Amino acid sequence: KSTFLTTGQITPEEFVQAGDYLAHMFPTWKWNEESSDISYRDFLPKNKQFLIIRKVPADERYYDLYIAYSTSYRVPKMYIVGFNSNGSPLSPEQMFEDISADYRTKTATIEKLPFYKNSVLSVSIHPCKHANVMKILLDKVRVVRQRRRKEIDDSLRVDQYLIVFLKFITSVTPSIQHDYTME
Repeated sequence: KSTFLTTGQITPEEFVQAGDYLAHMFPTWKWNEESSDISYRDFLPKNKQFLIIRKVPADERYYDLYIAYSTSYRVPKMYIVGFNSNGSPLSPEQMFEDISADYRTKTATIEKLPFYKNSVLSVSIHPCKHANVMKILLDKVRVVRQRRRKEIDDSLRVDQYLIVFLKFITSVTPSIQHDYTME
């Protein structure tokens, strides 16, 4: 029915599914709570607009990572907000230091969190080629399970989509200390 292993793309309903699972397997990740500061999208539940993780350490530095849903590319899109140890907001050229050079120059931009009425500067990873990446990563995971089994139902389910997405993001943000381990 779903073509997500074929397209690397998710629907809004599937985004919510993968988010719930991510929030379950890793409770450091939480859905947004309802707030008047939030610019709501009609195509998502009010309490399931975007995913938040708080103060992930770097190097000191700390990051709030946000996972929103890109409607144009039907993929998740990430936003990072950095802070110094004293809690002072980091600067765009500081935040660029914590992003892989090659991937930084090609995908990263500075913009406010689009889901907040109140302006909060962040670094935006453009999701232009996320679908192609996920398409490859999901099938690669499948091969690993295929080899592990050999000692078809090895393909992942869609609510596991975001964990694969985060494993991808972690590689692009190495200094940010978060990792996602399964099996």
